Amino acid sequence: KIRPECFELLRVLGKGGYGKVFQVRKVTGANTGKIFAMKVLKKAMIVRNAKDTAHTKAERNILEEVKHPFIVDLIYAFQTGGKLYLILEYLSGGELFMQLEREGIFMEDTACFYLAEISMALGHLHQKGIIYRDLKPENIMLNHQGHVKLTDFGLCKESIHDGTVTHTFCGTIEYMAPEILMRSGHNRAVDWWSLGALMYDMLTGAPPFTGENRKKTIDKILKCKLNLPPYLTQEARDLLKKLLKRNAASRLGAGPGDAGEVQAHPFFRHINWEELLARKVEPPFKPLLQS
Ligand SMILES: CCc1cncnc1N1CCN(Cc2nc3cc(C(F)(F)F)ccc3[nH]2)CC1
Ligand SMILES: [Zn+2]
Repeated sequence: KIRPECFELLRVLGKGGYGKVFQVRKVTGANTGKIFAMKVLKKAMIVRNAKDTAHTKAERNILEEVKHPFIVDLIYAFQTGGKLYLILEYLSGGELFMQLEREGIFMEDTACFYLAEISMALGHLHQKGIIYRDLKPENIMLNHQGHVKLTDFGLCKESIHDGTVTHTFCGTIEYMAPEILMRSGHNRAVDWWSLGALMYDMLTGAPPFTGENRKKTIDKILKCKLNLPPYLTQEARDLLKKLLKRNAASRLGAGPGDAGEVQAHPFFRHINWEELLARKVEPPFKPLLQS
């Protein structure tokens, strides 16, 4: 019988229109002393909106059935009259965004590591019928060792929203596929575009299609006129060209091979997928050692 009173609030990890994420300590039971992350959703707001309700149930179901080392673990879920609670593993490594902002640009073997781990998470979600959509660096966390964790499966985390039918334009749209922005229907190919955009950001310091305003940023994304940096290896350039294509069906990973098709690319040739999945490959950055 898990109740709100079983946890002590330590601090706020995030705050949005739909609720808050806390670092908490369990103070009862066999996990006494153990640290978790706790998402607390405001029920009253969600219940009114039918698609907000659906999407909230969806996140629960998703994390309940997913189990993979590169995806965040859900431990408990419970409810009161006013609140919905998700108890997830606490990830002390911070957002991948922080590493990139620290470093400016990643070396290629640094990028390769993260992108490889992410590709295995995506392959797992794709086998389960799940589409991540947005691989902006703030949507990816690191655990205590420095390994990747995908975390963004729930409601829009933003404090103000764009429109009142979708939550597509509320955050940055710089890592999203053209077909998502056009709302013309899409599938898992959307994730491989986004991996390409993340990769481009890692290796050049900014996402591939940016404008001074949103309307121009959107136009740039739909146009999809890619600028490949000359200083990147031929392997990195070949992979970026195959991910960032306007024709979704023709992206690497779009076909039946999915992740295995991307994982076979020469850019990832030094990866042992057995060791990586087992988390035996040393990460490029150790959050524990970070001053
Ligand atoms: C929950 C997994 C996690 C594990 N360990 C440490 N940090 C974590 N999170 C990862 C997610 N992150 C971004 C974030 N998501 C949010 C969702 C909401 C919502 F309530 F949905 F409105 C509000 C603020 C939010 N901020 C905060 C820290
Ligand atoms: Zn929103």
